[PDB]
Amino acid sequence: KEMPQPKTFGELKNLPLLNTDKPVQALMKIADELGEIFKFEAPGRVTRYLSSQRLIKEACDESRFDKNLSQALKFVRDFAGDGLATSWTHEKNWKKAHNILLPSFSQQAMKGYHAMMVDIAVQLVQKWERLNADEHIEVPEDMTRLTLDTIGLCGFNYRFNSFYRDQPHPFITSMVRALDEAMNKLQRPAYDENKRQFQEDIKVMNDLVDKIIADRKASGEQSDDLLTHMLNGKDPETGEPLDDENIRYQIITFLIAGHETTSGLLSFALYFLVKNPHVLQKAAEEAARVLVDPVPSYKQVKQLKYVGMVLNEALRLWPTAPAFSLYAKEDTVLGGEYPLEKGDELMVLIPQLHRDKTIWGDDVEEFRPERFENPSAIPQHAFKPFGNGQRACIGQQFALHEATLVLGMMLKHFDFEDHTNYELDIKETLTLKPEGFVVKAKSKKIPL
Amino acid sequence: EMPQPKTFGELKNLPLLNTDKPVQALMKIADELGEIFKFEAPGRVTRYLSSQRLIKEACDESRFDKNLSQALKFVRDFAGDGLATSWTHEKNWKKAHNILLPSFSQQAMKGYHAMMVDIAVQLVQKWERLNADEHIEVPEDMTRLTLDTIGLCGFNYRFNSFYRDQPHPFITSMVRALDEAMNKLQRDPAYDENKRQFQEDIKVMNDLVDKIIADRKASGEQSDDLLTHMLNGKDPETGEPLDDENIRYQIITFLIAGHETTSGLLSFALYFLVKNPHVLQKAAEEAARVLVDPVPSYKQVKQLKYVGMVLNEALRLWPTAPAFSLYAKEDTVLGGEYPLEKGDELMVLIPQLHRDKTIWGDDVEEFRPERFENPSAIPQHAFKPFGNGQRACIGQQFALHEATLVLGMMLKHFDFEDHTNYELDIKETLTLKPEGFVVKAKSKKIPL
Ligand code: HEM
Ligand code: HEM
Repeated sequence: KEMPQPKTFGELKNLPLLNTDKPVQALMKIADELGEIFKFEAPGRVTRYLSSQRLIKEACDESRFDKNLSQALKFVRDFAGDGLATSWTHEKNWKKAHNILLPSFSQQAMKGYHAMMVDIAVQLVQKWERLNADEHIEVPEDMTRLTLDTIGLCGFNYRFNSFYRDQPHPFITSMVRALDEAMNKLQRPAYDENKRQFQEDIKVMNDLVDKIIADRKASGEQSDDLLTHMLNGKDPETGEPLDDENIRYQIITFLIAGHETTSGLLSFALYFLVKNPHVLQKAAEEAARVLVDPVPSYKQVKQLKYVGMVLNEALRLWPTAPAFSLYAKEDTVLGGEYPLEKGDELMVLIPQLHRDKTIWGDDVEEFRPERFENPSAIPQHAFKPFGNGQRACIGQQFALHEATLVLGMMLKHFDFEDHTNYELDIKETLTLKPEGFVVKAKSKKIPL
Repeated sequence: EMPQPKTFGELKNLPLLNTDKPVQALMKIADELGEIFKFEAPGRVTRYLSSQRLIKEACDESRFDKNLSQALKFVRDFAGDGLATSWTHEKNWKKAHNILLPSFSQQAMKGYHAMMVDIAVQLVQKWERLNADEHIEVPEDMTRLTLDTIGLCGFNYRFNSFYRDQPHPFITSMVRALDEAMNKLQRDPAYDENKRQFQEDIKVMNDLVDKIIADRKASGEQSDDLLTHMLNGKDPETGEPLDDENIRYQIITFLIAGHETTSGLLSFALYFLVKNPHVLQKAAEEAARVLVDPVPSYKQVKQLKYVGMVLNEALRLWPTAPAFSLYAKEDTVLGGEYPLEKGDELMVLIPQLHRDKTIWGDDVEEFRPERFENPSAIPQHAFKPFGNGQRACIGQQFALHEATLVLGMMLKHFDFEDHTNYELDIKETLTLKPEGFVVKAKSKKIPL
């Protein structure tokens, strides 16, 4: 009835608790102490962090709760606009882009993106084949090169050529710095350079994306990318297409929402695999049995069943988009004891949800991909790495196809060594990643 | 060049349908021949469609319109120009369609809810009153439920099927009329007894329905049933009401189109639940959490999300109205390789469509309600248990609200045992049902 709350700081209430370098991990420790729900107050803001499947299964009732833009998403909106991830459900452009973009993100549409994904994945494999002895791999750095390039190619047929670079393409530098400024605004006349740099980074992103859209319309060429689908698609409901400004925001959104979540997933999966050599061996055995051709086919990726469980278990422990926000559509009572008023906000703390011992058992911290043999045995709403309902991740099939393809090829082509006995250190941006995770790869000498 | 199954001399393909399980026979042929095969008989040519690729074109209403299959033409002899057995271009179709659409909407189910509960409570009470190690004949009791529910919701008439071993004479004549209609497909001076009985059964249906209509008009009483709506409704287009003869045909149509499709759905769903105990446990948890009152409310039924998923996945594997028919409005080319002339007929083999691995993946034979967790993931025209377009099932919301309500109460009030390890055996009439499916129910002793 009375809702737990962590320690306060006078007038600032709970807010200084998030003035820390690892706020998600800080919130998980608070959840460890306070339980399934706690109130978090700041000046002009109240939200409630949910950690149990019991309460989150109610929060996922779309007749009772809708997606809220967290403060993070509101700051990302300044450059993602009314793209899918930073628009309200009630904004006309959300349902429009949702209806238009859903068929180009289907499992069936991944057949058409597969060749481009293979293109970047082969570049990653070739980079590792070309390392000299006792050189090593910087895992999140290379995974981020892979996912950024893959989304650039599948999104708007543009090659960032990240594997030809130390310093990323200017668009990426601006995007990364823009996200950083957005995240720095949370824990926040000396900011004049930050704002000037922020407007400057927005213009870099807008200019490049608007140019490619204009170039594509001028040329009239048709590609197998999201940009072509968006130039030609019409919303069945309104009968309208997306305008060029929103198409730009969707492209920027794909790059923001997709690249770091997906690269963090690959990075966490490889980390858990090298820390669990029996699991790695099982995944590598599947990769060798299934990937019989020099280039994986779309059909073979779907056959990487255990690799898929590996990725789901990595998403269980470290969901790389670690929270989402909801608001009550009407007055309602949560869990039979917490009354909420219309508009009241909730935060779903996904990594805590995925450690609910009433759901997963006492070994919640162990990496066991076998937990995902049967999705029917998993209770409703216990596993939410891609969000919920009509506001769930539209790029889920994309991300899992990319991650399964790349992890499969990595496991086919290399043995991995945790040569530093790497100590897990999770860096927090808007996503989570194992900072400083490094491995050595010894090639199995299998040609491409 | 179009594939075709084996022939029988002058009879061509027709004897292939001289079997007790013709839908399942056609599914096996589709397994061998692929997405389309020609089926020839004396004076008849049709083509059976099984792939989403081709059916999504057949469902283009600018190119194809609903055709009356030979089954529907035989049903028309007692369903008249009711909605299901009338051509789109017949005045009475659009007329009745316009009048009846508002009384079948989701909003209209609020008015039928009390009557549906009345019969559902009778079903629960019957099972609460079984003795130990007595058992349930599932499709038999489901059919008692759906017939009585349609009788009460349709024209405020109580068949009182739960007070009977031998059904009300109207039901006996109706079932025998449908049996004669289906037996005519597979079909001599010896058939003289058959038509005399058919005409007797037609008269039985007409007399009872005409009497109830006449009684209601004489009384002037108003009920929450479809009959009241039809005596008072006026088509906005023609400004006309339905006449008494057509009102009769609609009532007969609701009983034909609704009762065994819906009871087969309930029966198949319970079969899959007892065969998939993890699914049953998840559905039973939702039912216990949602149905907190002794009588389910309309709002609570809408909250049975996973029960709805169970029903959709049961409809995916065994769509109980297993086909519908179309004709080309003009000369057209199907799939880029099959030219069709004006008037050419197509049959949509729904159970095959629902097994199209290009849409659903390789696990098409597994019962996994989680496929329907997010309705956004289903491609267009991949899932068509209720037909297509303006000729789709008008009773879809009725059927799903009834099935959700009843299954929810069944799962709330009883644990179920597959005490015979029942082996699926699908009986085919105009619809599909699991013949001989029996269970034991152990009450949870929750009062009504
Ligand atoms: C492992 C990788 C990924 C994870 C964990 C992930 C996670 C999520 C989550 C949790 C949400 C819901 C956020 C909210 O409710 O506020 C979301 C939404 C979204 N994601 Fe992903 N994502 C991943 C990959 C991708 C990719 C590759 C793309 C694009 C190609 C993408 C595009 C989107 C979009 C557009 C939305 C908003 C959809 C809408 O609201 O209509 N994501 N994602
Ligand atoms: C699970 C249960 C049901 C299923 C699977 C089902 C399926 C279908 C299908 C596939 C059609 C299209 C047939 C064609 O195109 O030739 C149809 C039409 C129709 N159904 Fe249903 N049905 C169900 C329940 C009901 C109920 C409960 C009612 C009445 C209360 C009903 C009344 C009708 C009517 C009137 C039509 C013809 C509509 C028109 O053409 O204007 N059905 N149904």
